[PDB]
Amino acid sequence: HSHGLFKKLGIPGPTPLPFLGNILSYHKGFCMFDMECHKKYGKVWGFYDGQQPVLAITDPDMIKTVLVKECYSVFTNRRPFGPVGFMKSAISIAEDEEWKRLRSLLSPTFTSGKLKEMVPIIAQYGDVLVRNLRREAETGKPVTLKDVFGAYSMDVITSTSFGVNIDSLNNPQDPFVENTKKLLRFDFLDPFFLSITVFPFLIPILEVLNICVFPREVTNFLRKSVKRMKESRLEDTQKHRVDFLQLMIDSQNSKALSDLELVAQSIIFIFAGYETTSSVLSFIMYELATHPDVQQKLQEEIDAVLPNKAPPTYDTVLQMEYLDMVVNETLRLFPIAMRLERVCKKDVEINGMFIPKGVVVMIPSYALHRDPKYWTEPEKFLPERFSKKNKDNIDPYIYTPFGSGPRNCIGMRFALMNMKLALIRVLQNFSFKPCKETQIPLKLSLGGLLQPEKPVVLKVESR
Amino acid sequence: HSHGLFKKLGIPGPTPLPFLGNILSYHKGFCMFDMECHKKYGKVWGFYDGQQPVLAITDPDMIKTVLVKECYSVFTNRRPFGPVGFMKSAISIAEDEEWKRLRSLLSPTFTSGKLKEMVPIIAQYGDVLVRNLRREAETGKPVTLKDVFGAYSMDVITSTSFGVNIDSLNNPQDPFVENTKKLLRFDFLDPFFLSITVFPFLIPILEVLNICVFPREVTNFLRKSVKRMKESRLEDTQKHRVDFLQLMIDSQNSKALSDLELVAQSIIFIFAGYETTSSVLSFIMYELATHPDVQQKLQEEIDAVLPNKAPPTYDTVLQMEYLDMVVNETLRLFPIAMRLERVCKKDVEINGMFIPKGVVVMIPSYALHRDPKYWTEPEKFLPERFSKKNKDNIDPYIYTPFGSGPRNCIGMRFALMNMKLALIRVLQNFSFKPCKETQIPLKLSLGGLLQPEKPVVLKVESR
Ligand SMILES: CC(C)c1nc(CN(C)C(=O)N[C@H](C(=O)N[C@@H](Cc2ccccc2)C[C@H](O)[C@H](Cc2ccccc2)NC(=O)OCc2cncs2)C(C)C)cs1
Ligand SMILES: CC(C)c1nc(CN(C)C(=O)N[C@H](C(=O)N[C@@H](Cc2ccccc2)C[C@H](O)[C@H](Cc2ccccc2)NC(=O)OCc2cncs2)C(C)C)cs1
Ligand code: HEM
Ligand code: HEM
Repeated sequence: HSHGLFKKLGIPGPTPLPFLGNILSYHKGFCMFDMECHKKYGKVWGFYDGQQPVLAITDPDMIKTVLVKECYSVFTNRRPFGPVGFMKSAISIAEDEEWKRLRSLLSPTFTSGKLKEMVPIIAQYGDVLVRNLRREAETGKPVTLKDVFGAYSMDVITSTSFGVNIDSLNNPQDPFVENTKKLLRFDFLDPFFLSITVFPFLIPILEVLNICVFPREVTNFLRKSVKRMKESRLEDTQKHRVDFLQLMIDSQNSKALSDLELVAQSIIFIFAGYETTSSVLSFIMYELATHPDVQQKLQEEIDAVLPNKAPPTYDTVLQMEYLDMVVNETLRLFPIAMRLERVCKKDVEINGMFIPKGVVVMIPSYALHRDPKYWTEPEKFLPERFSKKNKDNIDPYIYTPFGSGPRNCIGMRFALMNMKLALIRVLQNFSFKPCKETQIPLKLSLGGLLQPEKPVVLKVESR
Repeated sequence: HSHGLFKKLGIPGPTPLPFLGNILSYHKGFCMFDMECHKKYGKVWGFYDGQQPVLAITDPDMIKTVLVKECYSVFTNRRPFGPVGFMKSAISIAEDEEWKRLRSLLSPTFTSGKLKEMVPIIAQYGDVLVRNLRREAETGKPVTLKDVFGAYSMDVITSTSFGVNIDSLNNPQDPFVENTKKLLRFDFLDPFFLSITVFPFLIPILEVLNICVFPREVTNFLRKSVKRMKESRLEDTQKHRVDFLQLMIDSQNSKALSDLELVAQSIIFIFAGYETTSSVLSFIMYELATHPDVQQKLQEEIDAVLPNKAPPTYDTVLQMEYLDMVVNETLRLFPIAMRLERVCKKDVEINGMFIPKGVVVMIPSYALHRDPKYWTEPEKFLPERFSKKNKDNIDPYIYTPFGSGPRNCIGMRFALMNMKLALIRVLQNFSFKPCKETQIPLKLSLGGLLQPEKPVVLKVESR
């Protein structure tokens, strides 16, 4: 029984139960579990996900070692998370040289030049969003911001990546949004995902049964969508710009990117660009609404840089320090990650401490983001933390909302800009106010993914 | 999750953990678990073996109902205990009409007439045992009684059932004993049996992999042993007597008993007649040695009925009240059963209480045997409890060392006599004394089967 390993290495931790490990402790959300474990254990601890030994680490240097120094040699892959099917070839799930080949190929997608060619493309979509909101602005009833941001983010990602205008904004009952949000119902009171975290030995078996954590009732829709919208649809080059679709087409003809492998990456992009982007935007608006001085101070920058509702540009976006601070701050309090993780591929002693092969190393981002060692009054939302005159007191290995090292978020620059353009255009025309149903203080979901327990509703007013 | 059933019926019990149920409580042996649950819960309680709801019952009337009144209609089978292979056809494992057909056929094996024809057959074996013990009597060093009783019991059962003299007594390194004791290594610190009690949904899968809880490295030896010792070995009838082997041969020719089905029953008989018989005999000798007045009072009866070491007979055995009392008493304190169990086949309300389909009903014999409600000073060994003048204060449904109703021990009369003849012949020539390594007070095995934690060693002296 691999359960005696952490006591056998002198590493502290909560007592494992047979078979379950410590999974019962996720009863109050694992973020809480992490915070407790930090308070009580220190720099370093160990616990079990079923039989799977995880090792939490909090030392900055040790974190840098793992994420950056030894990524290529030792800590190269994340943990396998369940029965995955064809999606084994998605970049974020892919391991070692198959991942590195995919990384190398998709790296060029998000260069400042490729990015600045999206500035005008999104610009046209920000106009549609503005208009959508003005419609509810005129009505004056609570908005579920994920709905409006969702379709926005979907329209943005679909056009930037493939060239296709699916027009999600002008479509409430939209198949592309409706299918994509059903993709991961991750939940521990959901008897399925619990059981593969506990019992991952059933994984090999479910693969052979073509069972995915992804409803095939989704992946088939997305498979058919991308199927010939790559093929007979994009043909005569025609208006062909910077689209990752082509970058995967262009590097198929004259190494070698398969067809199902192509669909697989697209799904990663569609999901990231929809769910992640829209969740964060919803989190910032909640903060800006529960903090009006912050919302105003921002609206002032927005007009100070773009004189009286002027159209945003690449260079214009980067200039705005306070807008970057507001985004960074929300991401401090609401990390979509909530844990960074790497599988130990061979044996190592990192900075005077030994990790055996097969162990999962886990950085508890959520916890470290709220640690009194690094953060003054870490509970409070304080954008001023990220000002030019305070960001040196910030440790680059305690604050990583995008991960770090060679496996960090490939989408960082895209999402930052995409989110900011959305914000600018929105605050440039509207102000946001608390509602009667607005969950204050907002509690997070007890289960898996970082989401509100109650969906975010707020009042919208034009200026 | 079937875990809310017992609170949903208003039936008390220890709080189930997800997946595990209450199995963690078997940490101190389930007998202890039962006693606690009795003390604290009362007449009736519920707990979970994994997802499997067990219901413990202690009411005499309710017990009689289950074992006797509703056996045929409702409580007909025991629980499936793991991957079983060809042994699915063994009588004790067999369900419903397939079991009833087998019962009906093997019932006649143990009639007083069939039994009295074994009296002279065992008589010859008791002579060999006596001699074996006299050899260690002359040496004067601690005896492991299971060794001597084992070979005795093996010789008895093999000759009575098949007609074959395998001569286990005159053979230390005997394949028949050495293979048979490896048949069930039942244990909870044994990671295998634990996991199928918890996770019996893996059973269907292991069957298809020809995995038995019985080492095939045993069943193949026993399969080949019985294989042609039935066939070309027993041919010209020749000396053919009362042997169950023939009773299964005789009712194959001119319903219909298969060949692998034949081997299956034999294994049940060989095991019962070896392990059960020899364990009890070891338990009585421990009691008789830790209680010399009891050993003497018995030796007096033995000679009072059989004048100066006379040869025992059927009728002679039955007469001896005190010998029956000593056997009954040891069986009160050391039930080889330790729980009686039945699967609820359809819905029922037994005496004003409702049981849903699929629930296991369990009588906690070990516990009830040591209950102050029925037994004075139940901890103490007191044969006098079973005297003609006290046995009315004994409830036939609290004391069932052989089970009750149509599924009770088919071997009851055989084992009683076989054990008694062994005892008579032994005490008729020897006295038994505590040793320096004799575990006092003797503790039972924490795990599954009723066995000593330490093997029983005692000193033997001739008279
Ligand atoms: C006990 C343990 C298994 C648990 N972890 C969590 C939450 N945490 C911390 C995770 O790392 N959860 C994992 C995850 O999403 N890993 C991801 C890397 C990551 C980690 C944290 C934050 C951002 C990206 C890596 C996986 O390949 C996922 C799986 C996936 C694929 C398609 C659609 C949805 C999801 N693919 C992603 O690339 O998601 C798209 C994203 C892009 N950018 C941010 S998310 C999986 C186990 C779900 C809940 S339970
Ligand atoms: C949680 C639960 C599953 C557990 N129970 C126990 C102990 N108790 C109480 C049992 O009932 N244990 C069960 C058992 O042996 N059942 C038995 C009926 C019984 C019950 C109690 C006392 C005497 C006979 C019924 C099963 O068919 C066994 C299995 C077997 C087959 C060949 C060789 C060895 C074993 N077959 C028997 O007929 O054993 C031979 C015997 C004949 N007479 C007494 S034992 C199995 C689950 C092992 C440990 S863990
Ligand atoms: C605010 C929005 C986003 C946040 C906070 C975010 C955050 C992260 C984080 C924390 C990781 C894991 C890094 C690590 O383990 O070290 C990650 C991985 C990744 N993200 Fe994002 N992300 C966002 C948006 C996007 C977008 C828009 C895309 C592209 C469509 C994207 C694509 C990816 C990919 C492909 C990976 C896997 C990297 C690899 O394994 O090579 N993300 N993201
Ligand atoms: C002291 C010795 C023995 C004891 C205490 C004993 C006890 C028991 C008990 C308690 C049961 C279960 C009854 C129930 O669930 O109600 C049982 C079943 C059984 N015993 Fe025994 N037994 C002994 C010896 C033997 C012998 C020698 C044989 C035959 C070789 C035998 C054959 C069986 C069989 C076949 C069953 C299953 C009955 C059925 O399902 O039809 N036992 N025994």
